[PDB]
Amino acid sequence: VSQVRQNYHSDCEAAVNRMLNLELYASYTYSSMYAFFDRDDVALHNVAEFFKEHSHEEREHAEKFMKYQNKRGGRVVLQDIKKPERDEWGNTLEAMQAALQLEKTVNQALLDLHKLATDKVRPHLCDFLESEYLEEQVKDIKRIGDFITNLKRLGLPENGMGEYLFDKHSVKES
Amino acid sequence: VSQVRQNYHSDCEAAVNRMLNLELYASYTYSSMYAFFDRDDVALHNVAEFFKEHSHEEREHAEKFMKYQNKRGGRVVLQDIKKPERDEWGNTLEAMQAALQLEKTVNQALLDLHKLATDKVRPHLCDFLESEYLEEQVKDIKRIGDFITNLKRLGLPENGMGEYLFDKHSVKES
Amino acid sequence: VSQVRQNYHSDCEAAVNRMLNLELYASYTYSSMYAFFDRDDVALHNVAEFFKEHSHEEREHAEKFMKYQNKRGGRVVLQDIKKPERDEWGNTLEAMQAALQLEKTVNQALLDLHKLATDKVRPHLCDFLESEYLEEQVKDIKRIGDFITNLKRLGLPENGMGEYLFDKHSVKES
Amino acid sequence: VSQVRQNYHSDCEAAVNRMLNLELYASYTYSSMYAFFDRDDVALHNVAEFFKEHSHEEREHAEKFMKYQNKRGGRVVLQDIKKPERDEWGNTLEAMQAALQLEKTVNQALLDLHKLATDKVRPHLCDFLESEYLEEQVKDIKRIGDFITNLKRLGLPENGMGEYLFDKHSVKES
Ligand SMILES: [Cl-]
Ligand SMILES: [Cl-]
Ligand SMILES: [Cl-]
Ligand SMILES: [Cl-]
Ligand SMILES: [Mg+2]
Ligand SMILES: [Mg+2]
Ligand SMILES: [Mg+2]
Ligand SMILES: [Mg+2]
Ligand SMILES: [Mg+2]
Ligand SMILES: [Mg+2]
Ligand SMILES: [Mg+2]
Ligand SMILES: [Mg+2]
Ligand SMILES: [Mg+2]
Ligand SMILES: [Mg+2]
Ligand SMILES: [Mg+2]
Ligand SMILES: [Mg+2]
Ligand SMILES: [Mg+2]
Ligand SMILES: [Mg+2]
Ligand SMILES: [Mg+2]
Ligand SMILES: [Mg+2]
Ligand SMILES: [Mg+2]
Ligand SMILES: [Mg+2]
Ligand SMILES: [Mg+2]
Ligand SMILES: [Mg+2]
Ligand SMILES: [Mg+2]
Ligand SMILES: [Mg+2]
Ligand SMILES: [Mg+2]
Ligand SMILES: [Mg+2]
Ligand SMILES: [Mg+2]
Repeated sequence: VSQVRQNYHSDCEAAVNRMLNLELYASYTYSSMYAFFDRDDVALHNVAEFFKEHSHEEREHAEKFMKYQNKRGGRVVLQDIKKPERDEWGNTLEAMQAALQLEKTVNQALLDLHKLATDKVRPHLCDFLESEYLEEQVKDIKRIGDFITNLKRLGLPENGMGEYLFDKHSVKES
Repeated sequence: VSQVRQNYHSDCEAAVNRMLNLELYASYTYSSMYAFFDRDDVALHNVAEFFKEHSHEEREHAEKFMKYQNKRGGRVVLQDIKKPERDEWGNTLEAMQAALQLEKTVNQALLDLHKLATDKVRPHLCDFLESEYLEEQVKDIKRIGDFITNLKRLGLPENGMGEYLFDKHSVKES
Repeated sequence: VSQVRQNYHSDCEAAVNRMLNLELYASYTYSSMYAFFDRDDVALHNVAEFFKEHSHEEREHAEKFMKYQNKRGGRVVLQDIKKPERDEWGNTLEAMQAALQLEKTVNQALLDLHKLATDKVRPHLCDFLESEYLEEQVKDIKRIGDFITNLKRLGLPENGMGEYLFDKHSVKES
Repeated sequence: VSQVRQNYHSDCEAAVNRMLNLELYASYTYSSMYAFFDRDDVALHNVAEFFKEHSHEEREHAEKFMKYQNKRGGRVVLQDIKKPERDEWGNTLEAMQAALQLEKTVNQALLDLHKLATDKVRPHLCDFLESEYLEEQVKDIKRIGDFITNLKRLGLPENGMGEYLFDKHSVKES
């Protein structure tokens, strides 16, 4: 075993690997959304950039799990990064609904990891999860829900003017 | 009697206490409106913040009446702060209509106090009311009426796009 | 259920509401202490201001629980804010003893919430409590105990000179 | 009559003259207190300076009534400035008690003037009194009461150490 390893479950090590993959998967989904909104026949650039920035932050979160793995004396084991579920994302509302789901799926996996860490008696891991993942997740989920509520208020999917306005007012101008 | 007390009616003292309570009540109502607009299924954050700021200013007004009471040699007597009338506020229009009412109710109580102070021959109190409460009240009431007129113009309650736009343009961006 | 809601107990939601109320209650108690010490026949202004600042920080803590509630997809439910236990607070020693009790009561409720969150398996809530409430509570309680010890050393309640000196040296000059 | 005179009672004019004299009288009393506390066998210099500053502000208030008189088209009529009641002021407590009385006497005369102005229907005078005299009076009276309470707490008249400490902590260091 690694000379650094202490109080670090095989089970925890494997779960960190799975989480690293899920973050890469989430990043790739968001990249796809970026590319969709950047199409000439979609053309909602602030929306596009929102998703591009989400992609980057999920990739950074993946990197943090690689660093964590090594700090604990586990071994990073990579798997294929699955392509996103969809090739095209419909409109801002559908994309945000998919993002909410994705964030919930990522959160569930993080909470699952936290439960394992709790059962395993792994306090450093629990703290890591709380500090670096769980709060920022809650905020993300809140933000996306807020957005969904606004998109519905604006009359999506039918109301194109409403969609236009969301891109100008709700998301940062890029 | 307090060594500082001069020209200060029991009636005035009691009325200042009642006003202190009413300001706390108004503050708490506005807090509730803040919380409503911050819900994920409401999500009008600039509106939310407008009400949060109104809550803070009403609490400061309460504090000013405590200071006044003591400066005159009366005694602050606190009562329960009643919870707001509603748990949920409908939409921006309904909330602003409730705010107009509340501000009118607070103003009526302030004008009632001013009349008592006038009848009692209490000039320092009259001046305090004029200087610190009555003008800022008139302005508040004007502002909220203006807002109601705009919300009606925007097609509330039905027009969600209009509601969206009010939150972006009429209230300060938070 | 709210579209944002995930891993958030009815029990947790209700407990957050109760805590929001308790913080408002604590704020109101401290306001009363401020007003007492500001009386012309009490006149310990730095003491007064200590309590005024405690009142403000408890109100901010209430606001943080409203924000939390909404971030998780629970619903803020407000109740009356009960008036404080006493209308008058005796002297600096009695007031600080009451403050210690109040802080202990608030801490017990926070620890009770943490236990529920723990039993419920709610890690984000546990972290919130630790980060935003429990440490700052411990410090508050320590500070007030320190003060009580000093007030006893100074000869309170009988030693008015000692009380005078506490207001000049122990609490920040306002 | 003066070419400027409008809505200005003989009664108001005379009352302004009386008030001008009373302010000069109050100034002179405070001067005497300054001189007392500056004696080598009293030697409470911050106390002394407090009273010196009160003397100056009462003289400025006298000057403001001269300016007012002329602005309205009345005529300043001066009378002797009576010497203070006492040649020696005992100690800080006795002096502050005398100051409270004096401030109350000045306030009563100001309130009496305000009543006359009210009965006479003289709104500019009423406003002047409110704005320049009545609030600053209330504050003065509050401050002195606060001080009296502290001096009693400190054990005056007997407790010389308490008197010493008041001069260092309660009044501005000069
Ligand atoms: Cl597809
Ligand atoms: Cl309701
Ligand atoms: Cl009591
Ligand atoms: Cl004498
Ligand atoms: Mg080795
Ligand atoms: Mg496949
Ligand atoms: Mg495949
Ligand atoms: Mg994440
Ligand atoms: Mg984030
Ligand atoms: Mg996220
Ligand atoms: Mg008394
Ligand atoms: Mg009721
Ligand atoms: Mg009720
Ligand atoms: Mg007001
Ligand atoms: Mg205002
Ligand atoms: Mg108002
Ligand atoms: Mg829904
Ligand atoms: Mg009760
Ligand atoms: Mg009760
Ligand atoms: Mg823990
Ligand atoms: Mg707290
Ligand atoms: Mg604290
Ligand atoms: Mg505390
Ligand atoms: Mg002429
Ligand atoms: Mg004589
Ligand atoms: Mg004589
Ligand atoms: Mg004066
Ligand atoms: Mg003054
Ligand atoms: Mg004065």
